[PDB]
Amino acid sequence: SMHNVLIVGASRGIGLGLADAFLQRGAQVFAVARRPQGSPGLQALAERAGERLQAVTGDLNQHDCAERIGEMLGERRIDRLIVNAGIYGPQQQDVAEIDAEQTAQLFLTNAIAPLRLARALSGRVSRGGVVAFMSSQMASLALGLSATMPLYGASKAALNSLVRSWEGEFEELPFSLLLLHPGWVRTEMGGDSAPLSVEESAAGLVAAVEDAAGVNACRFVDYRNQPLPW
Amino acid sequence: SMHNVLIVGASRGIGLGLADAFLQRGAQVFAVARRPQGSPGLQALAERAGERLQAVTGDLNQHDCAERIGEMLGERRIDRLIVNAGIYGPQQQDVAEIDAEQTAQLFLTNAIAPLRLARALSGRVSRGGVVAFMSSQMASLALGLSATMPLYGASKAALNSLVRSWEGEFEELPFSLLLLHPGWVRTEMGGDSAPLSVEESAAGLVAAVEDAAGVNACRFVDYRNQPLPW
Ligand SMILES: NC(=O)c1ccc[n+]([C@@H]2O[C@H](COP(=O)([O-])OP(=O)(O)OC[C@H]3O[C@@H](n4cnc5c(N)ncnc54)[C@H](OP(=O)(O)O)[C@@H]3O)[C@@H](O)[C@H]2O)c1
Ligand SMILES: NC(=O)c1cccnc1
Ligand code: NA
Repeated sequence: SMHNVLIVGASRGIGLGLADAFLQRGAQVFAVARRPQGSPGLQALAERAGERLQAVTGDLNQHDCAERIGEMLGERRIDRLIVNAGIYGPQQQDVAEIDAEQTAQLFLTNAIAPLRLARALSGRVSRGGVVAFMSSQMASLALGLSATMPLYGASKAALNSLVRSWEGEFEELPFSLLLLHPGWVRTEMGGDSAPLSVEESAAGLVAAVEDAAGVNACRFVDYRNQPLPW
Repeated sequence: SMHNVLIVGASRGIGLGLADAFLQRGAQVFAVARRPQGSPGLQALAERAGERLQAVTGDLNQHDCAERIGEMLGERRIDRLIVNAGIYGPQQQDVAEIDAEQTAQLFLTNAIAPLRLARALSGRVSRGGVVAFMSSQMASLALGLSATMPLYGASKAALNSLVRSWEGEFEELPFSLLLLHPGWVRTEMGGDSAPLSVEESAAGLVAAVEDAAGVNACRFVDYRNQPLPW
């Protein structure tokens, strides 16, 4: 079943790493970015993979994102749908200072928009496919690591909650629903202290995604496919 | 020996029931509401309890809320602080339709503002006291029951996250941190429409709050003081 892979937010970082790693496995990759032409990484993947990498212009916060993606896919089904795009929220991560506009941006971008998009595309997802949302270990209540970055963590707890609630709408899950912790990865957000490379993270995430295909389960797992507690 | 109990959001519903229940125990209650004079319930409690119920105008979303509360308390320490923020969010509970203003209102009211207020008042809380936030069963990832009300549920998962993040800022808790599920006073089952009275819910929550005094723990509990999973 691993034919058509859609990565939402693929210009750089983990998302670009995912596009690369799925291409290396022989997938047909639809790589959505806000400004694809401005991504040297995606341009380098297009050079290498040719027509197996299709760059798609799109924006997770735009309500026409699913329609653009569908117009582009035509009748093609999505085997693996990965929502990767995200933000951090205010740099000081201070619940005492975040304002209304920041709050709306943070919870729309990191929690609501992923569900809106995935839901809008869900009828095009192959039965037995995988819909995966990049989450974080900061979303875990039990781990309690969200002190490190409380606003980001809360946004990802909200994401996890909305994915569990979507699961609850189905009498029988038609695809898997994954919440993925990529590890702490050297990206613009992750910074120089992050212990994992994008390449290591993405390799593992690809395996976790593939391990859920055909299982129709909801899992919160890391890049080693190890379960994280809620 | 009369404890000082501050209830933020006390004009109706469980907030009003908590004020009533604490008054019946002999506490000094400060009952904060947006428009106290327009609450017949609070007016009836003021009439019955006299000075032991102080109905205070205040709004968790206003940037002077903590300041006004403090000016009003003077040097009185807060033995029990109960934040009964809560709005449902958009009635359709639809990620495809929620806009920026609604998103800000939902996550500020239900998650961010409660923490902002509690944190600002923290130094006035009695050591060995209790700070409690009204959460919900719908916040629980493990239960996963929030399909009917996904946005409300996600807003309360965000609350639980932010409370856990605050917990992690302390080497040892100076007071308990509770997340409360009040139960369902009304259900969508016609043959089981009213399984719990507000007065029983409030009485139960008071017992749960009192059970945490002096424990200095973080607990997610219902009105029977049963633990809910995260
Ligand atoms: N790095 C880590 O250590 C780490 C740890 C835990 C979880 N995560 C999660 O893993 C995901 C990827 O993390 P990351 O560090 O590689 O990158 P990120 O900073 O979270 O996201 C950056 C990528 O998202 C795109 N993006 C942002 N907003 C977008 C929008 N409205 N529409 C379309 N694309 C948008 C960006 O494209 P532009 O080039 O156009 O900006 C970029 O490709 C995120 O969900 C993040 O929360 C990362
Ligand atoms: N989940 C993580 O460890 C994380 C999230 C965002 C930035 N850095 C690390
Ligand atoms: Na990056």
